[PDB]
This record gives sequence, structure tokens and C-alpha cells, in this order.
Amino acid sequence: KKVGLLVMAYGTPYKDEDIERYYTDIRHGHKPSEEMIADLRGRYHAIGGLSPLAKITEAQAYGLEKALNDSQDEVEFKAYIGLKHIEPFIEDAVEAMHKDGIEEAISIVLAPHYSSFSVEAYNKRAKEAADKLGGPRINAINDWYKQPKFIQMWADRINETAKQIPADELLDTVLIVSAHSLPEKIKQHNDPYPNQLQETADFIFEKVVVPHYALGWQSEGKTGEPWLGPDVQDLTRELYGREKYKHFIYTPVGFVAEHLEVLYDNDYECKVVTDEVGAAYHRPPMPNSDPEFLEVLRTVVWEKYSNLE
Ligand code: FEC
Repeated sequence: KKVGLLVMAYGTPYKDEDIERYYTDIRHGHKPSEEMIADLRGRYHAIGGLSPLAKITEAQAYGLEKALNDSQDEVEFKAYIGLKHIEPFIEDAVEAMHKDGIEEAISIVLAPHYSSFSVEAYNKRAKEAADKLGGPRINAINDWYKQPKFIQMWADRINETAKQIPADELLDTVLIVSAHSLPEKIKQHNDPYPNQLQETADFIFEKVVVPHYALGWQSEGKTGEPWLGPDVQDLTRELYGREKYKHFIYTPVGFVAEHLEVLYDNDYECKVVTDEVGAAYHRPPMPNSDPEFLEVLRTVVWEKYSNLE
């Protein structure tokens, strides 16, 4: 008997024509205006037309399945992809697990940090789906940024970039560690997300040769409420004003793949600012399906499985 591996991620439009219904899902079912739709479509156009997130997410889910199954023979894992905002939805994945006779599953979100807005919603939807179906039992992983191989992965990528910076400009180099912003109100109830990002930045910092670092947030939404900051664009300007850094290295460690909110919100919007101030822009490769990242996820899931049994 197999163990279901429910791999959850945000989702991305497969076709240009999917953007409207995808955006409507993000907006809790309320259809955005033509102006809002045009702006989002323009951002997808600016990164090449569509996001590669769908193919990367598949490569991560099935690469994880293979890493687990090749490394042991206590159990057979079978991966099921469940997405937040487009088919196959979380609910579709849980239904396929049930139809296939899966009775026990482990779930993981392709985002290493926990928050009430992100991972908690994934877990709630998966559990409510399985409850209405009668199975499988879903054993949820909430976060995994503490995994040492995850920290070392990011540190290695940062050090490889730092080694190509002129030795006498390393003192003028800063590491910007970021993740997707959320409404500032989550701080009012001690949601762990801001502290988990600070811990990740601290863990990475002690393993890199870059002498300066700062925590920032990116991709805040179109609401009328305050969001966690500073925003990476605003922080870049402020740090240049204060310290005149020559190199900015962006690691949006809240994310695990190259998608719209790295290819646009870092590689376009942050580079606009470094260009304005006369500094150099650096953004190390995202984890994607690199074997080192697949080994991070394998360690996480296998530790979870070993602790259930
Ligand atoms: C948190 C979080 C993550 C990371 C965890 C995860 O991966 O699930 C996260 C991850 C992603 C990822 C990738 C993408 C890129 C998809 C792609 O097609 O490449 C991605 C894309 C978008 N998100 Fe996203 N998100 N996200 C929010 C929170 C999170 N989001 C909140 C909150 C809102 C605000 C919703 C609202 O308007 O009411 C929100 C809105 C958007 C919009 C709408 C336009 C915009 O705001 O710029 C787009 C597009």
C-alpha cells in the first residue's frame, strides 16, 4: 500500500485566456475590473507571456516522489499535485487520492514558512476535503525552513554569486532576504510568519561571506490596508541612501521557484531601483527542481514519515 504525497502550491494560468478566472479565484471569487486584469496580463506579458511555475511545480512534485522512492523501500510514495487557485485544486488532489484507495497521506506546501494566510489555508482546505470524502488521513507539514540543507542551499548560491563580485566591493555588498508580504494585521496575533523569515535570514547570514543583510517583503496586494514592510523596492532606495551599496543580492527565500513574483517583482522592479541608484543587481537561481532542492524536500518528508511511525 502506498502513502499519498499531497504536494501543494499556488497555481498559475496555463494559457493567456486563463488569467481572468485565475485572478477571480485569487480575489476570493470577486471578478477584478478590466483595469486590474490588464495590469496583471501586462506583467505576464513582460516576463515572456506566461509563467513557468506549472512545469517547475510538476518537476518538484515528481522529482520529490522519485527521490523518496529511490532512497528506501519501507514505503511507496505517490505524489498528487493540489493547487490553491487553478485546477487541479487541493480538493481535486484529495479526491483522486481517495478514489485511488490511498488511506494515509503526508502533505507539504511548496513554501517553507508558515502563516495563517498561506499554509493554514492549504491545510484547512485539504482536511475539509478529506473529511467530506472519508479519507485519506492527511498528516500535514507546516513549515520546513529550519532544515539545515535548505539553509545551506541558499548560502551556497549566495556565496557563488559573491565570489564573482570584485574583492574590494564585497564590503559594499548587501544581501536582501525576502518573501511575499501579508497584511500587517497578522503581527497583532503573533502569527509566526515574520519571525520565521527573520530566523531564515539570520541562519543564512551566518553562512555567507556577504557582510551586510536586511529583511524585506515583496508583492503586497491591492487592498486598502497596511502590509508587512519594508517593501524590497523601498528598502533598496533607503539602504543606498544610507550606505551607498554597490551590489544588491536578492534572495526571495519565501519562494521556491522562478515565477511571476520573482521574474517581475525582483528581476524587473528591483532592477529598476538598482539601475536608478547606479548599483549592480544580483538574483541567484531559484531552487526550482535542482537535485539539491529535491534532497531538501526528501529530507523533510522522510523525517515526517519517520515521526508518524
Ligand atoms: C503568502 C503568498 C504566497 C506564498 C506562499 C504560496 O506559494 O502559497 C503567494 C504566492 C504567489 C505566487 C507564487 C504567485 C505567482 C503565480 C504565477 O503565475 O507565477 C502569486 C501571484 C499573485 N498573488 Fe500571491 N502569488 N498573493 C497573496 C499571498 C501570497 N501569494 C496575497 C495575500 C494576495 C492578495 C490577494 C488579494 O488581492 O485580495 C496575493 C495576490 C496575488 C496576485 C494578485 C495581483 C497582485 O496582488 O499583484 C498574483 C498575480
